[PDB]
Formats: sequence, C-alpha cells, structure tokens
Amino acid sequence: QEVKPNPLQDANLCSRVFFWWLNPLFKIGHKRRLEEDDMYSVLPEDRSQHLGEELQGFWDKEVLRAENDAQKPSLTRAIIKCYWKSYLVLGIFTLIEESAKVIQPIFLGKIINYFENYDPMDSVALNTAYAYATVLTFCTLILAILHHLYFYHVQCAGMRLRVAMCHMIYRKALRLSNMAMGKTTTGQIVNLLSNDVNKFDQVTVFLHFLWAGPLQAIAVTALLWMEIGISCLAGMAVLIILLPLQSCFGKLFSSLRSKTATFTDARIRTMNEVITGIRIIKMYAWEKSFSNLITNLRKKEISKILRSSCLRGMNLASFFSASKIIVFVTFTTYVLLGSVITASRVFVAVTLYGAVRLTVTLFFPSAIERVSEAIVSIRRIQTFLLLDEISQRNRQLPSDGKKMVHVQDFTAFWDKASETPTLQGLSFTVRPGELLAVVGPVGAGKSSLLSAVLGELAPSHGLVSVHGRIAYVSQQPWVFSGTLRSNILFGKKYEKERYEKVIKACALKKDLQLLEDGDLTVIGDRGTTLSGGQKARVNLARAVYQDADIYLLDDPLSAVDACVSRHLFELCICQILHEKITILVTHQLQYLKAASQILILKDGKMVQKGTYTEFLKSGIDFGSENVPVTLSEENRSEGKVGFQAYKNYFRAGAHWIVFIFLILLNTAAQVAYVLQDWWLSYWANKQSMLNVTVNGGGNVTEKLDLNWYLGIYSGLTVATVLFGIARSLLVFYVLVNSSQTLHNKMFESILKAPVLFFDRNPIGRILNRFSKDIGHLDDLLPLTFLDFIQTLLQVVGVVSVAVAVIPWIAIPLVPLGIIFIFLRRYFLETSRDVKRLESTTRSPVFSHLSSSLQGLWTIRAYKAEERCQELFDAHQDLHSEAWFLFLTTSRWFAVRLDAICAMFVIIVAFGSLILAKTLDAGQVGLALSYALTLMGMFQWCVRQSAEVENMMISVERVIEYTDLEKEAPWEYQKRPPPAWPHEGVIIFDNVNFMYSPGGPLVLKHLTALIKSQEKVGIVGRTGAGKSSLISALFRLSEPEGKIWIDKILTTEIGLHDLRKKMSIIPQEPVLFTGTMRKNLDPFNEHTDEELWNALQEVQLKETIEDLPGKMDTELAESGSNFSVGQRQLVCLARAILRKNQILIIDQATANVDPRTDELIQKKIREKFAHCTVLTIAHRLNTIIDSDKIMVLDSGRLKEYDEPYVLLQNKESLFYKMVQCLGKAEAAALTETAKQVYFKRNYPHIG
Ligand SMILES: Nc1ncnc2c1ncn2[C@@H]1O[C@H](COP(=O)(O)OP(=O)(O)OP(=O)(O)O)[C@@H](O)[C@H]1O
Ligand SMILES: Nc1ncnc2c1ncn2[C@@H]1O[C@H](COP(=O)(O)OP(=O)(O)OP(=O)(O)O)[C@@H](O)[C@H]1O
Ligand SMILES: [Mg+2]
Ligand SMILES: [Mg+2]
Repeated sequence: QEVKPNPLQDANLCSRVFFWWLNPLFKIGHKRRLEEDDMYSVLPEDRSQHLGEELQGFWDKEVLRAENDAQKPSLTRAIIKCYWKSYLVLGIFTLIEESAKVIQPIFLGKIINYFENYDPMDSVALNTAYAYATVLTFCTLILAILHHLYFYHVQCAGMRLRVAMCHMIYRKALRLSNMAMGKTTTGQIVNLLSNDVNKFDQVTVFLHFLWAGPLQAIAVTALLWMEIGISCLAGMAVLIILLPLQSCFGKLFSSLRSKTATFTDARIRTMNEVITGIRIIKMYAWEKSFSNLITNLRKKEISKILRSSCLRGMNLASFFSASKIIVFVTFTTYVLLGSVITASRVFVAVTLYGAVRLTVTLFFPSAIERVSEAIVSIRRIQTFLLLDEISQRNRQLPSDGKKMVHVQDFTAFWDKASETPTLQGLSFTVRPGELLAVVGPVGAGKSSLLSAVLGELAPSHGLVSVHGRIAYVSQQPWVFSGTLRSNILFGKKYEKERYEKVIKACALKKDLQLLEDGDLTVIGDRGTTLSGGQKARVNLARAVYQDADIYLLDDPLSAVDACVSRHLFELCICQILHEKITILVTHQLQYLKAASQILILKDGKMVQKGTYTEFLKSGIDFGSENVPVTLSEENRSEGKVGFQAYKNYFRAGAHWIVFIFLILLNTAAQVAYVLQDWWLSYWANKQSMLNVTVNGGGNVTEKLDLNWYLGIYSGLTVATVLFGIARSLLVFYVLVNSSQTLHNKMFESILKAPVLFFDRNPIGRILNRFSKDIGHLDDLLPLTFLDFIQTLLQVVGVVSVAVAVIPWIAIPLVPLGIIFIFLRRYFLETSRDVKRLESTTRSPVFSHLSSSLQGLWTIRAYKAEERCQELFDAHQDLHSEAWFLFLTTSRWFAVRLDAICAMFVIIVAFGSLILAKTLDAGQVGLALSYALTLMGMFQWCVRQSAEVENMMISVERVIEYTDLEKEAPWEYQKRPPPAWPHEGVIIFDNVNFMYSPGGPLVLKHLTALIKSQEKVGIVGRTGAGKSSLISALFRLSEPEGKIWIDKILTTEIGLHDLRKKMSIIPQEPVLFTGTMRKNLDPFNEHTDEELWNALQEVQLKETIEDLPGKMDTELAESGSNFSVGQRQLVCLARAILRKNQILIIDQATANVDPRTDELIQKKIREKFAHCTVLTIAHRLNTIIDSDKIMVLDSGRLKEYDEPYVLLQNKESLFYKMVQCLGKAEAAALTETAKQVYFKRNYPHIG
C-alpha cells in the first residue's frame, strides 16, 4: 500500500520552478474526483518524526541551558536557533527583489523620456530605449518568476515548523502528570493543535517584508530626493508618524489575542460534556441548559474579537488610504512653494508609489499582526510545555531473576493543598503464585494502592519496587476506535490457539456468536457501541492476552452478571492468573474464600492484614460488506456549488437594506478614488496649459484659484478616507455577525441530532468542525473577502480609466479574460477536492488525539507510547501530504498567471511599435506602465478570487450541517395533561427496538404489564436488552409496536414532554466540569436547604463539608478528582432532586460497598414508597424484596412473575442463577423472598 514516490524529488530546476510535474495530477482530477490514493507523499526530510525529534533536542538543550543559567526558559530562542540556518538564505532573494522593485520605476520613467522628445534622426535614443526595454524584461522576469518559488519554500518551512510544534505538543501531552491534568482539559490541547499552530505557517512569510519595510522606504525617499527638494521630507514625516502607530498596535493585538485564546479555551472545554454525554442530556432534557452557556460564551468571544476585527479593518483601510495621503503630502507643499508640476514629477511620484505601497502599506501591518499572534501562540505553547510532567520510572536495580512487588511504609498525597493524606501505613508484599484481596468502604483508597504500583502517584514518604510488566485494568473500560480483534490484540500478534482459549475463558463466545460479524465488527469511540458488561470483559481479555507479570484488576466484576461472574472468576483468575502476580479488588464477600492475603483498608489506613481464616477465628468482620470502519469518508460531489451558499452567507450577516448600503458605499468609495486621480490629472493639464499660454506671450496673468483647488482636493481626499473606513468597518461587522449566526445555527442544529449520529460519527469528525472550520471564519474569512472586494473595485476602476483611451489597447482584453476564466475553472475543479481531502485527512488526527487523551492511563500502563507516536506521525503526514499538494497547486496556478501576464506585457510592448512608429507619447507613451498596472491588478484579483472560492468551499463544510435531519419534534400539537403521569401504568404490546435500520434485532416480541406503584426488577445475562428496553421507553430511537403510558401512546406526544416526566439513573458515571452547585443542578432552582437534605440522604455531605468550598470546588474533566463511588452518589443525588413520578434505576450499585448500598436502598424504599420504581441491578440482595422480577434472556421475555414463584421452580432461569454465589447467601435470599411473599399475601397470619 506504499504510495508512489513524489515526482518533485526526481525533477530538475526547470520543471520545479514552473511546477511542470503537476500535469498528470490535474489531468486525472479534471476527469474524476480525487481520492486518498492519488495524493503524493511528502519528502523524507518533511516527516513528522524527523522534525519533532529534531526540535525536541533543541528544546532540551535550551531548557538545560536555562536550568544551568537559573532563569526562565524561552521557546523563541530555540525556534530561532533551529530554523534560522534554513531561513537566512531566503533573505537575499527578498533583498534583491525589493531593490528591483525600486529600479523598475526608474527605467519606466526613463523610457518615456525618449517618447517625450521623439526624433526620427538619432539612433542612440532608440538604442538606449531598447536597452531600457531589455533591462525592464530582465527585472520583471526575476520579479515574477522566482517569487512564487520563494513563497513555496517559505510555506514549506512554515508547514515543517507547524508539524514540529504539533509533534512537540503531542509528546508533552503524552507525559502530563495527574497534578497538571487538573489545570488543563482536552479543549486546551484541541485548541493548541487546531488554531494555535495555524499562525506559524503565516508569520514566517511576512517577517521579511517587516524588516525590509524601512530599508526600502529610506531608499525610495533618497531616490525621490534626487528630483524633489526639501518639500519631500513631509512624506518621511508621515511615514515615521504612521509606522510607530502600527508598531504600538501590536500590544493591543497581543492583548486581544490573549483574551480570545483564554475565552476559546473555555468555549472548547464545554464539548465533552455535550457530545460524549448526549444520552445523559437527552434523558434529562438539559439541552437548553447547555445552550444558555455555549451561546453566551460564543457571544462574549464575538464581542472580544470585535475589537480585533475593527483594528484589522482600520489597518486594511489605511493600506489604500496612505497612498492618497502621501500623494496629497509634499504636493500640498510643492504647489504652495511657487513651483508647479505638469507631467514629470507627478508621473514619477505615482509610478514609484504604485510599487512602494504594495509592500509598505500591505505587508507591514499584516506582519505586525502575525508576529503579535505568534508571540501569544509561542507563550501558550511554552506554558503548556512547562506543566508538571509525570514522575519517570527510575532505573531498577539488577535482581536475581525473580519478580516481586514490595511496598513498605508508603505515604503520598494526591493533592498537595489538602491536609490529610490518601494512604497511611502500607506494608505488604506479593509473590508469584499468591492472590491479594483488597476490601474497603467507598472512598477508602482501594484504587490508590493499584495506582501507586504503576507510578502515577508520587510517593511523598517511602519507597516502591516494581519488577516486571504490568497489565492494569481500569475501573472504567476504555475502548478506542477499531474492531474488537484490534482491541483485544492491542499491538500483539494474532494467535488463534490462544485467542480461542481467551474467548472461551472470558465467556465471550456467546457475545461473538450473537453479533452479526463476530470479532470483526467495528466499535465506536468511548465504547458507545458495546455495553458496560461487554467492555468490562473485553478489557480483561486484552489484559490476559498480553501475557504480563502484574495484573492490577481494579474491580472488573462490578458491572457483570452474577451468573457469569462465578464462571469468569473460576476460569480467568484462579486458573489462568494462578502463577502470575495479581491484586484483585472487589466488594463481594464470596470470592475472598480463595484468596490468601486480604488487606482490609479503611480511609487509607491498614486496619487488618492476614488470611481469610484469621478474621473468622479472631471474630472481626469486614462487611459492616463487513461494516466498513466507522463510516469512512462521505464528503463528495463538490461540483461547482452555486449561489445557494452565498445567499445564506450574505443573509446571515444583516438585512437587505444593509447589504445594499454596503455596495452603495463601496461604489461611492471607488468613484471617489477614481475622481481623485481624475481631478489631479485635470489640474496638471490646466497648469501645463497655463504655463504654455504664459510662456507664449503671456499678456494676461490669471493665476489658478490656489485655495479653492487645495480645498477641493483635501475634501475629496477626506471623503475617500472616510468612505473607505466606513465600508471596511461595515464589511467586517457584517462578516463577523454572519459567522456568529452560522455558528449559533450549527450549534442549535447539532443538539437536535439523533443518538445514531453521535455514535456513528467519531468524536474527532464533529470536534474538528467546532474549533478549526468555525474558527477560520474569524481569522481568514473576512481578511480574504475584503482583500478581494477592494481588489475587484480597483480593477473595475482601472478598467474604467483605461477605456477612455483608444480601444487599440482594450481589444486584446477579451482573449486574456477568457483564458484567465478558463484557467480559474480548470484550477478550482482540482483545488476544491484537494482542500476536501486535506480536511478529511486532518480529521483523523483529532479523532485519534481525543481517544488518546482519554486512554493515556492504559497507554502508560501498557507502554505503547512508541506505537501511539508512530500512529500520530502517520495521521499527521496523511494531512501534511494534502497540505503540500494544495500549496504546490496554488503556486503552479500563480506561476502560470505570472507567465501569461509577462507574455501579454511583452506582446503589448513589442507588437505595438510597428503601428506606433509615428504615434508619439500622450497616446502611445505611458501605455506600457498602464498595461503593467493592469496586469498587476489582474494577477492580484485572480488570486483573491481563488482564495475566496477556497474559503467558500471550506465554509461549505459548516453550511452543509444546516439541515441535519432530526427525529420527532420536541413538542407536538397534542400536549399531555399537566397531571400526567398521574398513575404511571406502563403497558407494552409487541414492542421492538433496533439501534440501526436493518440491523440485528434486539427485542423480539416483548410483552409485559407494569402496574402503578409496583417495584419491578429486571435481571438476566448481560447484553440481552435490559438497556435496550429503557432506550425504547425513553424514545432515543424510533421503536416498533406500541408503548402505552397511562392510556397515552408514546409515539403521539412530544419527546421532551415524555422525557421530562420520567427520571433515570445513568449506567455509566459522568460529571460536568464546573462547580458542585452547577453539577447538581444547572438551572439554579433548588434551595440550599433541600440540597443539603438530599446530600444527607445520599450520605455524601459528611465528606463534602471537609472541603472549604463545599459548593465552589471546581471539578476536573469528567470528574478526575471524584471517584466512581462519588460519581454514583452524585448521580443518585441528582435523581433524588429530580423528584418525578416515574423513576427508572439502571445501574446504581455497581461499585458501592454493601453497607452504604443497603443504607441507600433502605433510604430509597422509605422515600419513593408511593411511586413506580423500575430498579435494575445484578446483585439480588437489593431486589429480592420486589413485587415482580423480569427475566430477559436473549431479548425475549422468558418468564415474568413473583420472586417467590420463580424460586419455587427449579427450572426457572432466575432460580438457576440464584443457585450460584454460594449456598448461605442463596438460602438467605430465598428466606427473605418467602417472608416478603407471606407478608404480602397473608397478613392475617404473617
Ligand atoms: N485526581 C485526584 N485528586 C484528588 N483526589 C482524588 C483524585 N482521584 C481520586 N481522589 C480521591 O480518592 C478517593 C478514592 O480513592 P480510590 O480510587 O483509591 O478508591 P475507590 O476505588 O474510589 O474506592 P471505591 O471502589 O469503594 O469507590 C476519592 O474519595 C477521591 O477524593
Ligand atoms: N449503537 C449501537 N450499534 C450497534 N449495536 C448496539 C448499539 N448500541 C447497543 N448495541 C447492542 O445492543 C446490546 C444492548 O445491551 P445492553 O446495553 O442492554 O446491556 P446491559 O443490560 O446494559 O449490560 P449490563 O447489565 O452488564 O450493563 C449490546 O449488546 C450491544 O451489542
Ligand atoms: Mg473504585
Ligand atoms: Mg445496563
């Protein structure tokens, strides 16, 4: 699958300058659409691993020199020391080009001097005119040929720098410790890799012009001084009064960029709690809660960028304002001093200014802004690089060949600001062949003991020793993108004789046989495709298949069915891991009979540590075609999209009256700019005629109205300046408003998407369009729209000025125009698909980064950092190839445009003499300079239009999401009564649920009756449909059959109205980043009294009050500070505070100790004893006292009756399941069920 080599490496200079190696690519793109197998590979020196590892050495040398100097490090010094060698050589080309751009007007003015004094006698004049023509061609060739190659090399260097910085940021994020994890979130890294690197490839382009500005300005001032006297110093004064203002604007630009960045960080941080928990938001109708925050943050960000956009508009208006400013300046003095201008002074002035402005007034403020943004970018990258790194594992001592884990007197602190430690007095050891059992209450430190073995917890007192590889199993399963086989292997080689044994031991055979593809089906991100019980066993199978030496199982039997839990514990831990080192932690009091070492931890204090018989003897107790991968690329059909997107983009900004006032002001500014030069030429001609008539017998002396002329010129100039300023401000404001409206519409439409979209499209595919695709509309879109509208206006003005001349020069404008149109049409048909492929290849970078930033724990546990870095480098090169191809195509188009313009100039200069041998200056003279200005404006306008089309097809990616077909509306026309549900009777009648249209069936003929105020329990093997039934009830996807709730069909009411009447406890734990008050209730409607009452009921306030800011503690990403027990308690508190009629418990006692479990069960039974509670759990000790228990097997309901009736039948699946888990527990459960049945049936004798 190796892509063909890039023909650039096998090309000479003659084909590299003109980009001749792009003919087959364009010929292929013109016929069919481009694919990923048609993009050329990057050079061997432009790889990600070759640049990142090269810059890392320089960064390490710089930080070592800073540590030796005992000062603060800096990234700019290392960047310079690394990228100055391959960049100082490019300065000589700019130095010679800026000199040629000043030399060219000299010859342009000298060649016209011959036509001004045309004589048919002397041939030396013709000889020197031809020599001037030859040197003019010599200068224009080097000015218009190598400039695009220099731009291409600069863009390549910028892309290399961006790739190196991205690799460095990724390598830094792959080593962040737990302390640094609480200061930064995923949104920060997303922003740093999306927008903070988009300025490096742009700031390295304009610094040359930045430092060459004054050098060319002084040169052109000294050149003008040769003809103009002391009066020319006013122009230098204007320059030295304008440039310091542009330099001082850098501080304001830096402050505005810093504010934009610190706000965009918080704006992007609120993405995981919106997307990854879309089911939790839909099950609680909290979409408006997140919309009240995200749109407000976007409005604040827009208000902050308003000042930056106003400054950019002011600079872009000053760009074309300073030209006429400098025209008026020194001319107000040369006219008032008595001297006059007829043709020569004004002509040389305009011909010099036309070349000076394009650099000085354009690239200087742009370069200032680019440097101001790059400073903030480098500062943020350095701040991210100076975070607290993870404690690297020290060099282990040479052992005697054996492996063991020894911990003696361990003491560490999770948070240095806290007063109490997490662990106290740890002294134990594990040998190969033993079984350690950790038991304790909630929030005691059971998982901290396992985390300390890995190396994530810095030991504050003591020493640890780890000999051998570790296979860690996190409490929360982590499944990345890919098939189940790739998830089990995880870099290991496929071995059927061991894979089948691992599948049989983990009881995954039924799961692989019930699916449609077995172990070859794809799995979405975050394991949204599979269930919790399936991922909990997939992770264990992956850990077992690795064949490691240390197995740190962090409660893998918490979300697994009780019937298969015994089989798993018997055929995966006591048989496979019997010879290895393992530390199993759990809450069940039946698996500890086979363990030889039990550590009863309590609040991080080692109370007891012995065997299982020592606790019973002493008397102490401890219980008190093949489903392609993730819906590959589907963005196609980019066949010259029409005005359908342009109309929407123009209407989302302002009203039609504002849209027409915009073009009115644009044409007014253009006609004023034209009339300025028109009046200047008229005054010059009038002064020439006056000098002629006063030299040829000037009997009368009638001087022109000096005051009137000066006043009208100043008025025209001021009007033009004000019109330009106003139109720039209006355009920028309209474009900012349009971008904000488009972003708001996209955000409002995304929330209304079905649950299938979120788990069929990867996180990266919908995250890269919320930071880069929508962030470009604030950084590149208006700067490209206004730089093209003004260019088109200037082209129209130049054409209207030139049409007033003999059409002998305007006739050949039609073939040139149609050739340019054909070239633009041929180049866009390729550039569109090239940009599409660039976006499609940049998407997987973020798609993999989002999964890596969540699975870094398992990554460090398995030591797959090399594989992760290789995958990241491959994903980055996949996009760098398309970026290089886009840059090469743009440079080839520019080279072709410049070549055609030079050919047209040569033609109009050569083929005109045969007919103008007699036609002198005034009618043939200065026409060459006219044509040069015309071709320059054309070359600028074509590139501007190409860039605008590129930006339009880029924003088309956002515009496409305007429809985003949805499910049933929020509220239908028929509304339920305000007292509904009054009873809560749910009736099913042949209901079927399918996660995808045409997919495998889950619920097959499910019929059950649920009375009012009847506690119904649901049990059965995992992955059977226990959650599918809840999903069909909550209407996450359109089900079959009919579902009646209090004589009301679910398919005839509003989705939000149905979801707001049923509370639910989520199966997986998830918390929102923010304050505890907002996490408990974001609407801010609950009183503190009832909040504390609910906290006391949940039994969490006792430890909540320990923190100083009980209601102000800001949580980390996904609740990194809180544990699984704390997350479950917060979810229970939220469900209690909901206080609705219908309550559905899915998974509430997964990782809960038996004591607090029974406590909260009794509390719930006392509180909600007057409503219908649909509780679901694996442990029967909390549901054996229910009214009826459902038995879901393979989707179909096998039996549904009373628990005692099920126990009285030795053939029932419920009895066959409860027969396991020992004998005493089963007997106690049967006795409790019999007592409950007696008390319910015969109270007269019970
Ligand atoms: N990043 C963190 N910063 C500060 N404290 C933390 C962090 N992570 C966990 N904790 C603390 O550790 C405690 C939980 O410890 P640990 O994870 O070792 O046991 P556990 O597995 O949660 O116990 P159980 O399984 O009974 O819930 C929590 O009370 C929490 O306050
Ligand atoms: N988006 C999806 N695409 C394909 N299949 C899916 C999707 N969502 C769920 N499934 C399948 O539907 C089944 C539903 O299982 P369910 O979630 O009811 O298990 P569970 O009862 O939650 O397990 P446990 O009781 O251990 O938590 C899963 O086995 C899964 O394979
Ligand atoms: Mg735990
Ligand atoms: Mg479930």
